[PDB]
Amino acid sequence: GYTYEDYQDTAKWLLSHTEQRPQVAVICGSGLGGLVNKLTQAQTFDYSEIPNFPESTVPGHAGRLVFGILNGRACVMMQGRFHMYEGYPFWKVTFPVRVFRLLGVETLVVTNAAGGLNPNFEVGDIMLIRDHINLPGFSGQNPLRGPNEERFGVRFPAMSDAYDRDMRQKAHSTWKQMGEQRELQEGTYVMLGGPNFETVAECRLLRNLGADAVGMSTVPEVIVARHCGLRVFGFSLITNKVIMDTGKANHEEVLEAGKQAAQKLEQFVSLLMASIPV
Ligand SMILES: Nc1nc2ncn(CCNC(CO)CO)c2c(=O)[nH]1
Ligand SMILES: [Mg+2]
Ligand SMILES: [Zn+2]
Repeated sequence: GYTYEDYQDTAKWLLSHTEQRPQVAVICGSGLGGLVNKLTQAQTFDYSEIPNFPESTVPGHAGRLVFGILNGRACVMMQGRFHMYEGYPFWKVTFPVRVFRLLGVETLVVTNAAGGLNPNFEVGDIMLIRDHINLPGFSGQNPLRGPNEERFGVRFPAMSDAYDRDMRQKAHSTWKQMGEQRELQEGTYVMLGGPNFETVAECRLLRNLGADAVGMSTVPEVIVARHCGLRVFGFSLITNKVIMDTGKANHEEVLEAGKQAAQKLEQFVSLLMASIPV
């Protein structure tokens, strides 16, 4: 797909169009775009004006790259992301992650809306991603497939420690300072292709494999991020309890859930920003 140079050119283009030099990158999922307000000294670029960038076609994804200061911390946010079901191969879905590494970003925060498989989860819950299950990877659909680019990372990167332990600990401390009634959930995220929603037999199956939440994104990004050395932290906004007995999922409802949790996710991410090291 892309050559090392391609990533370089896009990085140089961003560096020369804004004075902002982000240390952290945040990828906002479906209905999580609101995080971009409260960003101060913001600078926005539409994905379409940035050389080599893909386009967001899904409802709820603005398709804008936003630079700014969040809580005394310089960062860059993807208001909208890319999904495999849209038609993009993983090397396109993850293009932004390598660009961020080339800008000097050290930490990546991934976020998404997902279905809750763990029966103890409630709509509106926030689940820290402690680990993931990459179903597409089982069959070979992987962003690292093909010749390896030594300049980014190694041929066989390990994924067992993908989700930084210290940041997860910090997220737990930050949450207690918020005095929330609900406790911070934590679990395994499983990714499948989409775009259709799962059947009851599929959900039972996912749950029995040890999954706590299901979605159609994020995993490709974490993989590429770990491959090029970025520290990674992530969470799912539980948008609905999945049906396990023989209603029905719809995107509008997931977006609605995102609006309702806006105040909560915004303060949570703001506070969290003051806890990133380096
Ligand atoms: N039952 C269920 N609830 C969900 N909430 C979000 N997603 C992730 C899929 N996200 C799509 C449509 O919301 C847009 O990226 C899901 C899902 O796959 N299943
Ligand atoms: Mg400015
Ligand atoms: Zn210009």
